[PDB]
Amino acid sequence: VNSFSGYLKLTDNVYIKNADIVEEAKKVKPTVVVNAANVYLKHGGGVAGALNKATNNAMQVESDDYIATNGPLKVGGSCVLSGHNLAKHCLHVVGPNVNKGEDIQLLKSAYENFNQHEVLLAPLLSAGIFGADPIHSLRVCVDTVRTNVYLAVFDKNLYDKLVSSFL
Ligand SMILES: CC1(NS(=O)(=O)c2cnc3[nH]c(=O)[nH]c(=O)c3c2)CC1
Repeated sequence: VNSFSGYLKLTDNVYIKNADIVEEAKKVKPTVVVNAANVYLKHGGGVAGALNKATNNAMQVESDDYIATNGPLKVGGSCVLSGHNLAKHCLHVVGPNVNKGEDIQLLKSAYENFNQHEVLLAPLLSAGIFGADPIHSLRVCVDTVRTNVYLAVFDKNLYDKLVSSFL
């Protein structure tokens, strides 16, 4: 038993809710919250900008030190940093950005990072401003992640379409 509430159960291991990931994180304080990161960990907008704003920019300060030491992530890659006031840890995962021409096949590699963590609160990778079809992203998630994932979907309209079209 864990503290996630109100989720619809899609599969053995995937759950979905219409929620603001920032507010969900604030209340659950999960072990891991996933950020929809870019390779530079520049958290300017989308999920990343919202998470970072909720940390009062501490996420960005930590991220800038990480990049200065290690250089950029790979598309499809990830790193574990602090969860600040939102979670114990933040798993920064880089899904492909269709609006930059990145290969959508890398979405599966991005979701594979989730398998290193037993339980996660996460957004749909490559959705929103990253330009992928969220229905495709949900399918890849279900077919790739084997650990327990609680998906927060900000847009209520989108949430209903994802549920109603789920096979
Ligand atoms: C498919 C969807 N877009 S998104 O990329 O996942 C996203 C973008 N910005 C967000 N800002 C925020 O404050 N809370 C969020 O949950 C959030 C989620 C509708 C979820």
